[PDB]
Amino acid sequence: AQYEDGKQYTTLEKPVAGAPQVLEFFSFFCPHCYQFEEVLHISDNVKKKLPEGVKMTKYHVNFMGGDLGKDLTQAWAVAMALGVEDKVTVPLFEGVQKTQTIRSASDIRDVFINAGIKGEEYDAAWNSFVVKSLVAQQEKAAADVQLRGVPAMFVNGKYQLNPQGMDTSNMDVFVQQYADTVKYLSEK
Repeated sequence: AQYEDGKQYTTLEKPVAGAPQVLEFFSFFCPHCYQFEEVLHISDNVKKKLPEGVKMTKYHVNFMGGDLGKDLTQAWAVAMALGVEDKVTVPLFEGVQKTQTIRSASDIRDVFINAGIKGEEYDAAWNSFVVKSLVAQQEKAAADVQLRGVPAMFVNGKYQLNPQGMDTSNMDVFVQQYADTVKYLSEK
């Protein structure tokens, strides 16, 4: 058929109970993640095609970048808690990978301050238990899908996107097929 298990996607041996309907994992340290978000716009193209009443969730991972990597997962928790993901995603990627001006937790915070988040607001979030549980949620999600690498995307906690099984030459055919596959999976 058009969409095939083992081709555009794979199926989790061990489906995840109560998972987000569309769950993306990434790292601000991840060069393929930079491409996925800043050049290919995968998240955006997937969301443009999602059915009504399907929300897209995006989590950061710890395993790249040591202390800074964990700082970024905690800052991504701050971003989710404050609801400012669409204001910090681009400058966090560029600061880590383009200008490489993000070297410490303080450098991360600067990105938020510059994006209009009050310092008192960032710091209270940063030190909050709400944010600690959001970090724990992201870590738990990774454990639940038995995550091995980023970027990755899972649908209804049952299916894993398999971009290696898609066409890779028109960047845009690739992106279209990726987004089309997510929509297909969401209705499966």
